[PDB]
Amino acid sequence: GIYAAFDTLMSTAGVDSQIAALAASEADAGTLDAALTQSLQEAQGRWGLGLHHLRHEARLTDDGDIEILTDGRPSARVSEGFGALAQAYAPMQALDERGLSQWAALGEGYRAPGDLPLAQLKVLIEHARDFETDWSAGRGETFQRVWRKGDTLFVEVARPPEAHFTVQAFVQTLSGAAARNAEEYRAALKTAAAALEEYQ
Amino acid sequence: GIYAAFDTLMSTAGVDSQIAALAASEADAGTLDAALTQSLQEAQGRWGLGLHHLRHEARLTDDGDIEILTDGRPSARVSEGFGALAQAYAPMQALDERGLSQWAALGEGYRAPGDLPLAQLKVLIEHARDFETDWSAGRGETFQRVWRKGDTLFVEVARPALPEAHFTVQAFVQTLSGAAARNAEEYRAALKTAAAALEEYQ
Repeated sequence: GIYAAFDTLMSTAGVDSQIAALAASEADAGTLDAALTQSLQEAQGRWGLGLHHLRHEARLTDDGDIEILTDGRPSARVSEGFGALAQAYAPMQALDERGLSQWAALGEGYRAPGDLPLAQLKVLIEHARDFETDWSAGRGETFQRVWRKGDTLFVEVARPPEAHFTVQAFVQTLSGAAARNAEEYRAALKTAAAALEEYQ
Repeated sequence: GIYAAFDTLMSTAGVDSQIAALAASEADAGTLDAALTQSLQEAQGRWGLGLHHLRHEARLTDDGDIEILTDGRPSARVSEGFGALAQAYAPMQALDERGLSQWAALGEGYRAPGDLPLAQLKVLIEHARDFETDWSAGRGETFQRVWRKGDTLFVEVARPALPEAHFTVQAFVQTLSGAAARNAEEYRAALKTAAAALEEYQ
């Protein structure tokens, strides 16, 4: 029931969550919650809603539902459907003329230009702490940006009914030492763009 | 009195705190606490103790003393003298073979190499958020580093100066705030200011 409903929601993001199978295997609630949350976080990167600055979680409820949270606040219930979920996210969003998010991924603060020479962006990747670029138009009608939070570099390539959920972006991550390598950044952009083109 | 004692402590850092004068004007306790705290923060930049990552405050006590706080915890009282203050700070410090601090100013996290090329440092100043470099060698036996926390860029030039209780000017920190903190051409100018000032003290 509700597990299959979650899987259906995830499928709109191209996320093969397999929650129905996990529940069928008699997983405990903790294992399910962790899986629900990991899947929802992946889906947020795919849907292009522009809410990277919020923490996204999902959890089983006593009444056989799945609660969807942002920053720890109950925001929606899976049983209520796509329209209800889109309505919940809508007031949190800020979209530009292209359908791209106007929020920084890191929250309030400085964002670098999105069209820097690679020679300069390399310095940020290698030597900054957390940082972020604004969107820029890239190859093949796409748009791209990057941010680092802690030891994960997030490389986003995007190409944008209100209740409709679909793949609008792909986020490729580089973690640990990989998060500080500018040539691996170039590779991740190619990966994300190629994946996005496949979905669209 | 205790206000003159604090001024004496501040003088070892080349800080003309004028607390005795503020007290003489019968400023309120909150005003004194703010002035004491601002002065202590300036002194910390001059003494070269390497405690930029800690919050430094100074406040009147109810029994006529001035308490020095580090991260909110009482560390020493001004009435207890230089020896007690140095003993309080010593276990917080981590100094290299040169007498330069081994702590990052920003705390745990990535620090760029000290000898990062100037042109690349400029990119950090213009386009990063918080960032920090390790020490590099400068002219005349000095060493320098730079970091930005929020909207303040800090440029430190140091030349370690002696008894453990001794306080003296070992460094100078020039700051740039607001839009000035993101102007890459400011770095060389601030470096020159700090180096020139340090030379005058020593």
